[PDB]
Amino acid sequence: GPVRTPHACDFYADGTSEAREFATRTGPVSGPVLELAAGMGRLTFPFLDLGWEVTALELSTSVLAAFRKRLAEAPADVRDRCTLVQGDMSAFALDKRFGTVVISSGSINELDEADRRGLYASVREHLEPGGKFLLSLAMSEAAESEPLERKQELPGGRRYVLHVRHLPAEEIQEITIHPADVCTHRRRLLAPDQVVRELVRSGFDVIAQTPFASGGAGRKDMVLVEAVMP
Amino acid sequence: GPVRTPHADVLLASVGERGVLCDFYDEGAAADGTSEAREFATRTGVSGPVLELAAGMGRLTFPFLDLGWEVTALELSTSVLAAFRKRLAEAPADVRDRCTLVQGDMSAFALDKRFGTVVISSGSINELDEADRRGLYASVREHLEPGGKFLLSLAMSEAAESEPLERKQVLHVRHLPAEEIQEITIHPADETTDPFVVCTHRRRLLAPDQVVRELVRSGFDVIAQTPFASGGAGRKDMVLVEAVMPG
Ligand SMILES: Nc1ncnc2c1ncn2[C@@H]1O[C@H](C[C@@H](N)CC[C@H](N)C(=O)O)[C@@H](O)[C@H]1O
Ligand SMILES: Nc1ncnc2c1ncn2[C@@H]1O[C@H](C[C@@H](N)CC[C@H](N)C(=O)O)[C@@H](O)[C@H]1O
Repeated sequence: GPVRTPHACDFYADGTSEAREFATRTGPVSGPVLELAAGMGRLTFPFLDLGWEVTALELSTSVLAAFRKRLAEAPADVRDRCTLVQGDMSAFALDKRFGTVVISSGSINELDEADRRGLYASVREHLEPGGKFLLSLAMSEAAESEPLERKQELPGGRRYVLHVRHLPAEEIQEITIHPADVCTHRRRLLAPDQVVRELVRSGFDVIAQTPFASGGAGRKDMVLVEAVMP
Repeated sequence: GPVRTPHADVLLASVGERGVLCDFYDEGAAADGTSEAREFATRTGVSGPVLELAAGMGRLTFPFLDLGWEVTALELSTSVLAAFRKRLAEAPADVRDRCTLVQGDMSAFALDKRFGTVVISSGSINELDEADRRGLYASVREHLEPGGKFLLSLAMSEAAESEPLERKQVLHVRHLPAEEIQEITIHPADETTDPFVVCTHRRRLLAPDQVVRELVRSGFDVIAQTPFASGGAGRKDMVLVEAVMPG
């Protein structure tokens, strides 16, 4: 069913800039790239334009058909560089390994906690040694802000100072679309720091976290996370 | 080892050698909830047996027992149950006999008994990840009698207390708090002391409204949510949630 918000029928771009941010933090890419939950190629087409060879993994049959149709419209050199694969980013086996594994924010926020461990484990099995796992992650106002530290003085007779902070971990992005004269959606919104803690917990060293602007200009509303297997 | 907080980092540099970094839940030279217990009592008003989940060493249980309540207290840790059993042995035989102690996992438990009231505290539900909480909710449903209540206390952070900020554009967007990490750093008000022990800890801190969404999704009707102060006065730092099975 639909979500009845406080101000309420449910609600259900260009990846050139986001794609380039990925290309900056990989450097030179010897070998094919695995993109997880590729959708209809919002990022995959920009990746192919960088000359990459991409294996694009997507769960939906319907979304795959849209992707395949788009590929048929592309020049032969583009299409020839894209291998489409039906699969589940939280649990896949292609038997092959890759120098680079890529996932966008819209995709990782699709997975709950247990499914994310599925994802992390699967990526470990598909990275060649010295391989790079790259993630973009949306960063909310709360996730970017320094947490407000609270102080309290407390006795017993021995006096103590208690400091408390609250670190962002997960929010819900709630939407209400409106004819200005009733559409609705709640989605998960992980703090990049949360995903990074999860990455470390699951085996990775996180070597860089670079904020960037998704649309290539203005406020930096995303983070590129580079993770590697030690 | 322990969580090395930003404030801990700078203290330990500034203290040189007197300084030791510890987690709050270990070597601890550093419990009363008669007021939280009263919030529960105030929102029950009782027919029969009460199930208390993750009862710990009875910080709420003993207060409940003092009200005439028959309490089943469920706890996972055997050492904690041992310490509960000791306290319960030093208690008047009227208190001692209205208390049943059971070892169990509040995420997947099963008793040969149903209850008019089931209670859990914030400290406790935040013990559980998302999957385990679903296990909790399902298990609780199975232990409620017709018309029985599930009562939860939930700590409420500043971000959880605020009305989420909107950005009108018409497009209404809100970011609702779901889960935070509560991070503490505790040290003596002095600086000498010796040893200078800095105590840190990180725990899960769910938004009361997130738990409410989760309860509703699990098949409960949430029929009230009441903010209250855990120290009977000051900022209301806690919410009392009441849930029932729709009949
Ligand atoms: N478990 C899963 N495995 C693989 N793909 C998934 C899974 N769950 C959801 N998806 C897909 O993840 C995608 C998420 C979308 N936001 C599209 C992302 C796409 N990279 C884009 O930029 O538009 C959808 O295309 C879903 O069909
Ligand atoms: N899965 C579980 N089932 C039952 N008890 C648990 C579980 N996980 C943790 N605990 C206990 O939950 C308690 C949490 C504590 N904050 C104590 C709660 C107690 N009501 C008090 O106010 O002191 C500890 O006693 C843990 O041993």
